[PDB]
Amino acid sequence: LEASRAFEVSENGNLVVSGKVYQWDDPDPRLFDHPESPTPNPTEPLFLAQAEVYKELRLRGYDYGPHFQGILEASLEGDSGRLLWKDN
Amino acid sequence: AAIYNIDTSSESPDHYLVDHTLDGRVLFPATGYLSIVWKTLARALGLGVEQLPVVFEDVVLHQATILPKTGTVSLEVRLLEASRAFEVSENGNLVVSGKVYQWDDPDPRLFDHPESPTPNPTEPLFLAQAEVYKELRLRGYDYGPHFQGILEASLEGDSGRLLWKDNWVSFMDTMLQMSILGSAKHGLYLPTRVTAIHIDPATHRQKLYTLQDKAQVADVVVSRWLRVTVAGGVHISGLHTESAPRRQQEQQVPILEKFCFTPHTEEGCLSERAALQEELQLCKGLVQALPSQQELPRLLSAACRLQLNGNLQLELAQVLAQERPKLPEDPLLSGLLDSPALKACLDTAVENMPSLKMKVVEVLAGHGHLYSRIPGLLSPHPLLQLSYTATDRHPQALEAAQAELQQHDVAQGQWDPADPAPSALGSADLLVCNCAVAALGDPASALSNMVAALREGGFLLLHTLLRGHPLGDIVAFLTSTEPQYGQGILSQDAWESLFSRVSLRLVGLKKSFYGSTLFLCRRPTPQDSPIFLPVDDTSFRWVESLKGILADEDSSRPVWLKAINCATSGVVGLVNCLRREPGGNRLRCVLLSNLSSTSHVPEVDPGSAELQKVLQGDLVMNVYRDGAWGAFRHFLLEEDKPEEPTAHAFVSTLTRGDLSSIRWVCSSLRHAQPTCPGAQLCTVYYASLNFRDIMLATGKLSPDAIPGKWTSQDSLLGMEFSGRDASGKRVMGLVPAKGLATSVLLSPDFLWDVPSNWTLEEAASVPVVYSTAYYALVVRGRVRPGETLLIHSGSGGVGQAAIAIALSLGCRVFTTVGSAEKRAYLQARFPQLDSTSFANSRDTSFEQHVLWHTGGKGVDLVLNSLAEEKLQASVRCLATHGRFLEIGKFDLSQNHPLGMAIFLKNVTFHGVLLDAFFNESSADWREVWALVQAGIRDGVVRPLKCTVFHGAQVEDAFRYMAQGKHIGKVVVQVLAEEPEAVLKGAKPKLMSAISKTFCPAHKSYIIAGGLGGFGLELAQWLIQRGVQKLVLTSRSGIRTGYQAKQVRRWRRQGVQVQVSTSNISSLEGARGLIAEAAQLGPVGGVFNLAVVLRDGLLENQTPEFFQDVCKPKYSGTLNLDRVTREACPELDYFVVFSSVSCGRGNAGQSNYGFANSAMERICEKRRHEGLPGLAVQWGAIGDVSGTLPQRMASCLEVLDLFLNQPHMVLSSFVLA
Amino acid sequence: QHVLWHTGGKGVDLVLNSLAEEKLQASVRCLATHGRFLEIGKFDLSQNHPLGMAIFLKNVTFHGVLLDAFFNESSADWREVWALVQAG
Ligand SMILES: NC(=O)C1=CN([C@@H]2O[C@H](COP(=O)(O)OP(=O)(O)OC[C@H]3O[C@@H](n4cnc5c(N)ncnc54)[C@H](OP(=O)(O)O)[C@@H]3O)[C@@H](O)[C@H]2O)C=CC1
Ligand SMILES: NC(=O)C1=CN([C@@H]2O[C@H](COP(=O)(O)OP(=O)(O)OC[C@H]3O[C@@H](n4cnc5c(N)ncnc54)[C@H](OP(=O)(O)O)[C@@H]3O)[C@@H](O)[C@H]2O)C=CC1
Repeated sequence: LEASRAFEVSENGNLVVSGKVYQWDDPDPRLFDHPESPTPNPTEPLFLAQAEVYKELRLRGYDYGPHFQGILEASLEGDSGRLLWKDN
Repeated sequence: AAIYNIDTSSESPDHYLVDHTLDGRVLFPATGYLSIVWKTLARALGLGVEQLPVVFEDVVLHQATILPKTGTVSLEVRLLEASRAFEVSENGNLVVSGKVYQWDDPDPRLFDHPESPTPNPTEPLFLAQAEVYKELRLRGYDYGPHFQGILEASLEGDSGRLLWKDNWVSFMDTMLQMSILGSAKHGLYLPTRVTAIHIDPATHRQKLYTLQDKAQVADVVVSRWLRVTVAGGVHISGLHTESAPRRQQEQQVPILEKFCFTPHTEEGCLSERAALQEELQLCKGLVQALPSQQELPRLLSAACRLQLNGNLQLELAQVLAQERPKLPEDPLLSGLLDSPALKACLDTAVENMPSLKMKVVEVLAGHGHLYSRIPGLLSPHPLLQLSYTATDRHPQALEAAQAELQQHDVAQGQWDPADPAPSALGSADLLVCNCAVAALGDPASALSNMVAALREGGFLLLHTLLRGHPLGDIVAFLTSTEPQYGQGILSQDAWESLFSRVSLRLVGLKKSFYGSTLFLCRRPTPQDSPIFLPVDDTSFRWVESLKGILADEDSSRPVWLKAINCATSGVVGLVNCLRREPGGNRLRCVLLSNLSSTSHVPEVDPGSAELQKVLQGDLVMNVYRDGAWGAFRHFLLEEDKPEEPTAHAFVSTLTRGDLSSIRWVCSSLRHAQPTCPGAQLCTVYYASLNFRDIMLATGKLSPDAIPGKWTSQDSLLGMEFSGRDASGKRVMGLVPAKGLATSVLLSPDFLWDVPSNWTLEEAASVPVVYSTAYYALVVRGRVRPGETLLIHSGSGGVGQAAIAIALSLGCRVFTTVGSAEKRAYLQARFPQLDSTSFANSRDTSFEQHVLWHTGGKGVDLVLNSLAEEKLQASVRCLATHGRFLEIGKFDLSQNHPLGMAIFLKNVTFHGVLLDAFFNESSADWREVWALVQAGIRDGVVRPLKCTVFHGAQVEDAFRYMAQGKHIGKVVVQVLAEEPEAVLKGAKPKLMSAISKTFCPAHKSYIIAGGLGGFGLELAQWLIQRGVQKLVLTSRSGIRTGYQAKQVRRWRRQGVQVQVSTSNISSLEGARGLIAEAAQLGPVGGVFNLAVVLRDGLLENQTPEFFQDVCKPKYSGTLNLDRVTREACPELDYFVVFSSVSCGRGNAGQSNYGFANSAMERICEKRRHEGLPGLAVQWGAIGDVSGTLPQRMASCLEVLDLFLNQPHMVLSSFVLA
Repeated sequence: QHVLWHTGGKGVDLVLNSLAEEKLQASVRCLATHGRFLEIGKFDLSQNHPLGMAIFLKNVTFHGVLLDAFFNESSADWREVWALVQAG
C-alpha cells in the first residue's frame, strides 16, 4: 500500500507478516555507531569461538546449518561479536 | 488496484454528484468511497453488489476530494483480503482507510429500530422536506435535488422518512444528513471516522415500503444515546464528525448605501475638508501682491521663480510638468468631482430618463478626464446599461491611456465644441464638460453647439470655476497664453445669462466654498397640458383615478402626483415603481414633507410660483423639506468600521485565520446583565497568551473544539488574567475563555489573591501552567518523593511548572529542550539540574539518553506534550508501574493507534484535560485550587519569565508567540498597575473599540411578523446577542414544523419566547402588544417585519389591495410609533425593514413601494425628534431587479453594522 | 447498548474488563468522561492489539492491572492490599 506505506505477506490467503515499509529518504550513517557497553570488560582474555556459540545454540534448540552459522565469535556476555558477510 | 473515474458531465451516470455541494464547492460524498469499495470487494469475491452483505469497520477519512467542474478524478482502491483492510488513494495520496469484509451471517434483528427515549407524544407537527433542507442550507449544506432524500423528520430529528431511488450513495448520505439535523452545534460538520457500518441488501429490500404514491420510502431512526443510525438495510454506528473550516472565497460583497435627502442647490460643499482650505490658503499666499507637491502650488512657485512679476508668456508656457495634463490632479480643481455632489447630479441625471438605458457623451475628455470617474459612479445601478463616448479636440489628445478606455465601455470621438456634433453622436441625454480644467472654445458657441447636439429633455453637466472668486482670479492671472481657457471663466450671473440665452434651464447647482461649482441644466421639452392628481386621500380611492388616467395610451400629457396633507405619504416609492410599468414615463411627483412642525408650508396651487418653477424644472422626483426643494439620493456608505469609547472590550480576529485582523471589539459585559451571586466582574490588567490562543488566531483550531456552549460569532481567546476584583483587591484568575479582554466575568472559585511580594505582571503567568502541572502530577499522576520524571519541553511554561513541582519533592528529573539557549536558561533557573538532565526535544534522541542514564529501567512518570513518532518514543521510556501523562492533544484528536502491549508492564495511561473543570466536576477542582494555594504559600510556585506587550500591539504579541523562539510566558499588558495595594477606583479606562450590538437581559423585544422566515432568523440572531425576553407577532400563530422547532428550542434555553398574534394594524392591538411586552420587562426594541404582498400592474390592482398591503407596513408602523412614543421610555431600537423596490422601483409592486416609502418617512421623522429609528432596504434574501439573493449570514452581518450607524435609512444588496 | 441505554447514554465511571478482542473495544466504548478502565485480562495486551487514543480526549485513565507483579517479593504496596483484604 504505497499510499499507506504498509506491506502484507500472505500464504494461501492467510496473513503471515504485516507492518510498514518505505524508502529511507535521508540515511544518516551516524545511526550505525556502536553504543558503548555499560561494562568496560578491559582484559577480555576469553571469548566464544564459532564452535562454542553454536554448540550452546544447539543445546538451546537451534540447529542452524553451515550457511546460517555466521557468528565468527562473541564475548562471554553476548554484548559484542564479529559477524560474517557472504553477500546474503 | 481497481480504478474509478468520477465525471460530472450530464451524459455520465455520475452526474448526480453535482448536487452534493458543500460550502459552495462540490465534494465527493463520504458514502461514495464506501460505494466504490463495496463494488471492488464484490468484484474480488465474484458476487454482485446486491448479493454481498458487507461490513465496514474503523473507516477513517484523511482528506476530501474536490470534483472539478471540468475534467475527471481517478480513485484507486486496494484490498488486503488476508488483513480484511482496504485503501482509497487519489493520485498517490491516501484518502480513506479501514476494514471491509463480507458479512458471513446477516442478522435481521440488528436493523430493528432502537427503543425510543421519548414517550411518543404524537405531536401533530413534523419537519417537512422543504423545511428540513431550508435548515440545512442555513447551516451550510447546499444539497441539490438528487441528494434531497428526506421527506419528513421529527422536530427532534430522531426519526423520519427517507426516499429510495436505487442509489446507495444518496441513501447513505441522506442517513448522514438525518444524523446532523438534530445536532445543536451550529456550523458545517463532515464525517471523519465511522466505527462500523452494516449493509444487508436483502433486509433492505424487505424494509422498503411504497407510499400511496409510487415513491419508495424507508423509515429511519437516530439514537444519540446508543449512537446508531438505522434505516432499511443499513446500520451506521459510531459516526464522528469534525467541524469544517466553513470558509468560502469570492463571497458576496453587498453594496451598502445611505438614503438621505439632498437639496437641489447647495453651497459650501467642501467646507469640511481641511486639505482644500489649506491649499487655497497656500495659493492665495503665493499670489499676494500679484512649497508643496500639488500642481497649482508648484506652478505658482515656478511662476514666482521664473520672474517675480511680469513673467514672459513663452517662458512659463513651456515648463516641465506644466504643459502636462496632470494639472487637474490638484485637489481644488477636483474638489467637487470627488465630493458626493457629483454623485447626486449623476443620480438626478439617470433619473428622469425615459428608459433605463442612458446615452452620455463627454466633450474635451482628453483634458477633463471625467471618463475615469463617471463609469465608476453609475456601476451600483443594477439594470442601467450605459452608452458612453469620449470626445476630444484632436485624436492625438487623449491618444494615451487607451487601455483605460478599453476596460470601460467608452469610445473615442472628435468634436470641437464650436463645430457641430457628428451624426454618430447625434442626440444625447447627458453631456459633461469639465470646463474647469479643459478650455472650451467660447461659452456661447460651445453651449449652443452642445444644446443642438443634446436630446430633448437631456441634461447638461458643467463643472467650471466662477469669475469674481479668489481661485477664479488666480487662474485668470495664470495661463493667460490660453485664450480659450480665459473665455471659459465667468461670473455666476454671466453663466445664468448664457443659459437663459439658450433654451437650457438650471435645475441643479452645487457650489463649493471657494468658487468652484457644478452646474446642471436640461433642455426643456415641448410643453403640453398637465394633469394634477392629488394622492393624499385615504382609502386609496385616487388609485382608481390613476388607473383611469393612464388607461389612454395615446395620450402623452404629463401626470403629476400631488401629496401635501400628509408628510408620511410614500408617493416617492409609488412613482419609482410605476415608472417601470407601461405609461409610467408621464408620471411626476411633488411631495411636501417638511420634517419640522414650525416649517413653512409653501402653496402648491397652479397659480403658485413654486408650482410653476417645479413645472419648468420638470423633474420626476420633487420633494420639499424645510424650505428646500430636493430629492432623496443614494450615497455610498463609508467603509470604516465605527468605533466608540468603552470600558468593556475584548480582542478578536475579525477574519478567521488572519493575524492582521486582530482588533479590539466592544464586549457584552458593558451591560453587566449576567451579574449574580456565584459570579463577579474583575478588571483585567495583564492577560497571558497561550498555545491555544495562537492556534485559534492562526485558524488551525476551530472554536467548536473549545468545550462549552459558545456563540458562533464570539471570541474564545485568553484563559489567564491578572487584575483587581470589584473590591479593588489584587487577584489572578483562570477562565475557560474570553480572558483576553478589558473585563472578565468570573466565578470566585477560580480566583487567587496575589501575594504582596509579587507584581500583577508576574501573577499573570502562574494560573494556567501551575494549575495544569499540579493537576497532572499530583492528582492524576500521584507523584511521590524520590521518583524519576521525564518532562518534555522544559522551556515551556508547563514544563517549567512541572520541573519546579518535581524538584520540590526531590524527584530526579529528565527534560528535553529545543536549543542550547533554552538549556542554559533552564540550567540557570534550576541549579539542581545537572548536565545529564537534558536531551534534544526535536528528535527521538532523548529516548536513548533516558534509558542509558536510568540503567535501562525507564522512568516513573512521563509528562508528554509531543506528537506522533515522538509520542511513541516517550511511551517506551516508561518503567514498571509507570504513569504516562498526556497533556498534548494531537494524537488524541487524530485517534492514532496505541499498542496495548505496554500495559503488560503494569503502567497506567492518563488523558489529562484541564478544561473539563470549567464545565463539570467543579467540586473536584477545588483540590487543585488548594494545591496551587499551598504551592504559592510555600514558595514552590514561582512566576515565569514575562514578555510584556502593550494593549495597542496585541498583533505584535501574537506574531512573537507564533515564532517558537519565545521563552517563558507572553503577557499582553492592558492597564498599568497602580502603586497601591487596594484601590476602589478599579474601573478600566476607556478604549476606542469596534462597536457591536448587544442587548441587556432585563428588557423585552418585539418582532412584528416575527414567525416569518426573516422574522425567525432575526430572532435567532438577537438571542445570540443576549436577549432573554422576546415577543413574536403572527396573524395565524404557529402553524409549521420549523416554527415550532425553533420556538421550542429557544424556550429550552431559558428564553421567554411569547407568541402574541395581536395585529399592529389597529392602535388597540399595538397597545395590547406593547403592554404584553411590558409584562416580561421594559421594552428594549421593536422590529416591524410584517408584510402582505398583492402584486400586479396598476391596471389590475384595486384600492382594497393597497389597503391590505399598507395595513401591516404603513398603518402598523404608525401605530407602533405612536404607542412607543407614549409608553416606551427605555426603547433602544425602532427598526423597520423595507425593500430596494422603494428606491429603485419594480414593475407591479407599486403598493409595496408606497408602503415601504411611508415606513421610511415615519422613521426619518422619528430620528429628527431624537428618538430611535431605522429603515433598512434589502435587495433579496436567499436562504429563507438585477440583484442577487443575499445570504442570511451576510444579511445579519450587514444589519449588525447599520444598528451602529447615525443615519436614518440604509440599503444593502448584491449586484448581478 | 444495554449500558448506554440504562445510563442515559452517559456511560460507566469504572470498568473491570476481563474479556478480549472485540468485546474489549465495546467495553471501552462504555466509558464516561473521567472514566477509568481496569484491564485485568492479558490476551489483548500480549498480542499488542491497537488501541485508539481518541478515547483519552474524554478525561480518562487506562490501567494495566497485574496482581502478579507483587508475588515475587513482599513490597510496601502489597501490604496495603493485604490490609484491605483483612479489613474486608
Ligand atoms: N491539559 C490541558 O488541557 C492543558 C494543556 N496545555 C497545552 O499544552 C501545550 C504546552 O503548553 P506550553 O508549554 O505553555 O506551550 P508553549 O507554546 O509555551 O510551548 C513551548 C514549547 O513547545 C515547543 N514549541 C513551541 N513552538 C514551537 C515551534 N514553532 N516548533 C516546534 N516546537 C515548538 C518547544 O518545545 P521544545 O523546547 O522541546 O522544542 C517549546 O519550548 C499547549 O498547547 C497548551 O495549550 C496547557 C495547559 C492546559
Ligand atoms: N426577500 C425577502 O424576504 C425580503 C423581505 N423584506 C421584508 O422583510 C420582512 C420579512 O419578510 P419575510 O419574513 O421574508 O416574509 P414573510 O412572508 O414570512 O412575512 C410575513 C410574516 O409576517 C406576518 N404578518 C403579515 N402581516 C402581518 C400583520 N399585519 N401583523 C402581524 N403579522 C403580520 C405573517 O403572518 P400572517 O400571514 O399570519 O399575517 C408572516 O409570518 C417583511 O416586512 C418583508 O417585506 C423585504 C425585502 C426582501
